Amino acid sequence: SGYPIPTPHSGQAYDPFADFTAKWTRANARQIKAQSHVPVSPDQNSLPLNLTMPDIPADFPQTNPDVWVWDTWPLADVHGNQLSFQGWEVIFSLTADPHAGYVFDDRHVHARIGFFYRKAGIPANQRPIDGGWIYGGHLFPDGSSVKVFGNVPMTQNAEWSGGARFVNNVSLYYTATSFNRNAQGGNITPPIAIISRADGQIQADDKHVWFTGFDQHLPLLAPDGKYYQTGQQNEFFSFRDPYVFLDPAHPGKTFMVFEGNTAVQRGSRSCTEADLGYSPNDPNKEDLNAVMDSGAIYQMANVGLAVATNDELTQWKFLPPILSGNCVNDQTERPQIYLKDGKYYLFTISHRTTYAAGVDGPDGVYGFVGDGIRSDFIPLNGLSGLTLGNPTDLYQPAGAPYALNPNQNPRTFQSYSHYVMPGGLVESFIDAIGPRRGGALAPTVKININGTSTILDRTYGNAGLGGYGDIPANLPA
Ligand SMILES: [Mg+2]
Ligand SMILES: [Mg+2]
Repeated sequence: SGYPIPTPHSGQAYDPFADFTAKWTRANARQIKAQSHVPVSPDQNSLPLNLTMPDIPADFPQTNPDVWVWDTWPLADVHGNQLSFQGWEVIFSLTADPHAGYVFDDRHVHARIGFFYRKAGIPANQRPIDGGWIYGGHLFPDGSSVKVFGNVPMTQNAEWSGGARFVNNVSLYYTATSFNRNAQGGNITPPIAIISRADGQIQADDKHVWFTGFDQHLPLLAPDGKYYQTGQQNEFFSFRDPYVFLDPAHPGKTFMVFEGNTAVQRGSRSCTEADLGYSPNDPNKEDLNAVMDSGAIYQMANVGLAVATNDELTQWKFLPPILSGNCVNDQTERPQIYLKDGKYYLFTISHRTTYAAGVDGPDGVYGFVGDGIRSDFIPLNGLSGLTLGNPTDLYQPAGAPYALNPNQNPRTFQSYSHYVMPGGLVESFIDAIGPRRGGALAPTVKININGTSTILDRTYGNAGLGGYGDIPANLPA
């Protein structure tokens, strides 16, 4: 075997205030490829079937014909219960315009937060194929989001993901972004990313849902340069996707996970033996200098933690990160803390194309398990971290969603932004399927979480495929 021993992990809980960061190591990450098989043409899937998202039909419906929809989150509480209001289900999505001239892959800097609603508890025979979502439109008033950036030079602004907390009964945590780009789309000045809070009121009658408020935006967090990488340290830094939750182990407190980057100057040779995570005599180890020479120093993802410094939840303090992937992958996005069986699962999304040199894995969801919000997190499924990937041959090149390589599974980029719901249901959006780009919700799927491993449930729905955009409420608010 050419694949190394994975770095062991205890699941041990630390104090949330402790400077301890669990490492998603190269030796961990390399288990994905190790666990895989060389696909058997006509087979274009290397992944264990248990870790594969089933194939989404190319005839998928739009969520709305007039809107591009991608990152989505439900109406929820700090317990991650999904909430209906007066018999209505409510979701929030990043939205953009398909006919405004810009292509799907440049949608990001034009993103606005919209909402959709529909009646809860409708059976499949009465739900339309597109999930029956009614477009509510833009959640925030024009210009409310961009106020945070005062007078700075900018060539666009956008609203990026977070979460909705019913508590003005509704708090929308999200990422305000500002960009200053030239002709070629190079940064004149480093992008600005600020985790913000806007409060408003959901209202409904028998015929619709609507909101008021969200007029006054509260800036909460931007990178410090000590735990989380600033624009000045790295023009291509990431800082976004707040998930706000209560840890029952820590009442009187409210916490937040979010995507960050390790705070170093871009190009620093700052990876250690810890990030590689080999045993000394493992024949399949790697040399640190060899790894840093490959350019893996440009891949320095982390998941951060913050805690409310008041009851108002209007003031937040940074804690040390709870997970790094230094020299493994530059993106750990939309992190969430999922409570099951008295355990803590950290789920986070990542891209095949953001892996460091010498490491490889699919687009989809990665999971880690521990005894606390800050653990020596155990990477799920063979100490790999992969929970659920798009069907992918890791023995062939990635391609891109705008340029599909026909040596590669045409559904390698079929879904992204996997969000884990109560009972292990997973919602996501469709990126590329063959020539077609989605901007629409994927079929909901279901994973059975079983201690250190997970299984895609193929008895769920249509051989694992539930309804398009099936994001259901558990609880009335
Ligand atoms: Mg308008
Ligand atoms: Mg690669």
